[PDB]
Amino acid sequence: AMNTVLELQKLAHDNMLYHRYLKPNSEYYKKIEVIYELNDIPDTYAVFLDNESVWKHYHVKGSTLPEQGWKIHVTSSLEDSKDVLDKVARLCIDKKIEFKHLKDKDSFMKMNSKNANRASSGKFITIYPTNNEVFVELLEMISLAIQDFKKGPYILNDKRWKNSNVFYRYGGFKGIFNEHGEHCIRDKEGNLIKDQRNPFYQVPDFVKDFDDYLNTINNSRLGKYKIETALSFSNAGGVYLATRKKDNLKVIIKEARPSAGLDGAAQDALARQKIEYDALKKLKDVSGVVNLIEYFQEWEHYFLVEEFIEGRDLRQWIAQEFPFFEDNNGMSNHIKDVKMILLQLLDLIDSMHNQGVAMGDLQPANIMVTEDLTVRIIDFETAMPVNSDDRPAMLTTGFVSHEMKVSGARDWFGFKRLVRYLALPVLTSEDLEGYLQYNHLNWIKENYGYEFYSFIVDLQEKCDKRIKDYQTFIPKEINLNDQTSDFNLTSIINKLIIGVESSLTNDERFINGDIRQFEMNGGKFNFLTGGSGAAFTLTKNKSSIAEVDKWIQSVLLDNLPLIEEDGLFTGKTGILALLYDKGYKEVVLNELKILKDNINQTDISIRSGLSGIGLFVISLYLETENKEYLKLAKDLERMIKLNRAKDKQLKVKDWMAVDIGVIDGLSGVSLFYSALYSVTQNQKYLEEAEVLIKEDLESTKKDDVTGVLQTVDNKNRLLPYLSGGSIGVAISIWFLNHVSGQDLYREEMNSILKLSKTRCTISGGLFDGAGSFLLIPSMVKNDKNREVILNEVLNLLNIFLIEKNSYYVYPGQFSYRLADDVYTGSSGIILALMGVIKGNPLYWLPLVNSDEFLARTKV
Ligand SMILES: Nc1ncnc2c1ncn2[C@@H]1O[C@H](COP(=O)(O)OP(=O)(O)OP(=O)(O)O)[C@@H](O)[C@H]1O
Ligand SMILES: [Ca+2]
Repeated sequence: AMNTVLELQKLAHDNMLYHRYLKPNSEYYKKIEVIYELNDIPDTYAVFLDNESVWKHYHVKGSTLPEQGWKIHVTSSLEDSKDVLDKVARLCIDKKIEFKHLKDKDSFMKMNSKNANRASSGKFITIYPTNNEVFVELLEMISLAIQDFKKGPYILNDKRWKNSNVFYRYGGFKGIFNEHGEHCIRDKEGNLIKDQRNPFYQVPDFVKDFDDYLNTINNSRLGKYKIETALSFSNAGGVYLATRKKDNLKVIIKEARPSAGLDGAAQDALARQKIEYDALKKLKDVSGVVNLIEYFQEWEHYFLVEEFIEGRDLRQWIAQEFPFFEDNNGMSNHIKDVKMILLQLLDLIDSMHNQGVAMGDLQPANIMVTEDLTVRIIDFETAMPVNSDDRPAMLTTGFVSHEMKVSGARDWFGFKRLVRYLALPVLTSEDLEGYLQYNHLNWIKENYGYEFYSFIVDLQEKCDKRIKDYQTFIPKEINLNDQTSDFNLTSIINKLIIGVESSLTNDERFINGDIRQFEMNGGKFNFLTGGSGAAFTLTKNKSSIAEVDKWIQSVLLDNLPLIEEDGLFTGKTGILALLYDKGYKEVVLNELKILKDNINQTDISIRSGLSGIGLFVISLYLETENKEYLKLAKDLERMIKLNRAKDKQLKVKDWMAVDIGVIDGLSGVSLFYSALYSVTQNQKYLEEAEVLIKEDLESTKKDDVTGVLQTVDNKNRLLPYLSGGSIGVAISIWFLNHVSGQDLYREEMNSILKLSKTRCTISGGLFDGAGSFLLIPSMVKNDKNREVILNEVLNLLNIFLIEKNSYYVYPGQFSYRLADDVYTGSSGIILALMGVIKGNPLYWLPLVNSDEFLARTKV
């Protein structure tokens, strides 16, 4: 009965962090800041919280507990949290039992949110019995204490004790780590077994018999369908593709787990599902709205069965159908398809509102298009009555405004933004829309022509009219002539520099940057997102010397020894390049002595691994003719060799890293080999360089219509970008050729350069967006061909480049906020543009005396 429901969680299947950084009324990424106090705590307990984590520990006396064993987890609903911890803790205290709980409301929310890990979900209190006897004792006593409480979210990783909120599992009591994996437990033999935390209960081999014991005293409306696959999982439940048996109707089954998957409004899976069901009933006769089949409870979960709509959501449609490639004259078909979709969508929103319901999240993900471009809307979990001025549970940044107050108005605003989006699929937030509205409309007009432009403006104006019926709303003026593109590279560099100069933080970060300034180690100080990137870039432009010197002297130097990673982009080495150029020779020489020691190990990437470090080391060897640095480079090479022999498969730490290309993949490793060749003349390093590129080229795909080569990842995604994409591959080919005097991979090179024909990218940044394309002209030696390529990518840059006062600034990832870092902001754009001037496709690398590096590594 219940085993069938739970098994659903086992089936196979096929950036949200930005929200936490939209502190209102800032133009930058800035954290939004947000309590289980218990009293009468005996002195036999020590009470502390985690370094950076969710748990408040209650450690008893001076006892030692086993390093693994049978542990108890307790679950509670949010409204019952304080009341459940009171009864549970004051039991454990009064029995001298070690336990922990989630430290505050925020933590509870984070761990039980819609997108929280399914394994970790529901675990509010963790209890650590000293041995198996007190374990089984506690099962009964805790459950006796909490019986008169509402059932909380089921913990998918545990077995439940009877019909209580008491759950149990065997795993690590402490965190026991290894060299290739996470949390582990000990065996009876080769004690290296991995602690399994999955969305289903599992038992370590060597304690099965005790689980067998535990099972002793431990006390179909859905069988109508063949549940084929799971389209998606969240903490709130699964969404499954099914076929109704003896009928063969494809349906969508949407699962809600009671008390699980909270949102910002503290609404659970069931609360949202009911809203979706109510909405779909009210819209039974609106043919554009997906139709509900049936609604039933099976075991404890609730199941909303739904028409399966054949086609693609507008995100997929955009990705696959938008005419990204400039093939010379031919965007008229797009114009046709966009009009047909949008005019359908206008009528659909009117129909929904006529029935008194706003859909609540009008944005590409929820709009589907059939093969003949019929428009349907799915996902009514966000539905509200039109006219309601309730705070929405969720906002899709990119298609919302805080200026919207009424639910009906929110739909029209999203549509309004959707209208321009299909014409230029480039994300923006309300915070930068003030600026980028000009960039986008100007682009649409120059590229589609006045007719289509006026279709867009008119339709957006009708949206305005629609909003005005719901609330007071009066949008700003137009006048597109106020915004002009720039095609003068020096001008763009100089104005972006003034931009940076005008946005210095007087804090430890030096500049505003990507959220990774906050989310990652060294992020405030390193080259990638930290102040070293900007300070380096400003130094190259002889700008802000006094400000740079002060940040170095008073922040960077005291932080340098304490940055634990040596990574080129993420850690010490990138910083040391800045330091050397700035004259701090003594400081650099000292850090180099430590460098052979600490963490010369498994990561080989340019970003954070041995290649990047080695590449820095080689650059330092070229600058100082100190042979110890060549020796060290050689040592790093052998260690890369060792790593490759242990296993070819690369590990990614960053959620946007892909194990191909120059940043995180083998193409990057080849840069180091190429450079090592330049300084040794050892042919063998040249061979390795070439072999590494070859291996990456195996993960590329040529389009048949367009001639463009891109990389293809492990989810069949095509990539152009410097990070993960073919432009980075091209750069390594270029450098291979630069150091050897050859012209290898001419064919691949030529088909990568064709990326300069790209009309738009969803984001603007050097690594993951438009800025990547600025690297293309820097790899073209012929002046005449360069000029055409440069103009094309400058058209692309001008979609992102913001005029603010009389200087330029640059949007960060997804253009939600501004950034001035190398990774996403103006610093990386500057370095790439300076690269174009200098014919240098490596100029974005923090190498020692980089203005000399090409000349010094030339064949
Ligand atoms: N009625 C339907 N017909 C066809 N596909 C559907 C239907 N309802 C949902 N889907 C698709 O099933 C998948 C999972 O739906 P779910 O609501 O869980 O979205 P999700 O995983 O959060 O994805 P997204 O990031 O697109 O919101 C999505 O690709 C969604 O578009
Ligand atoms: Ca959805």
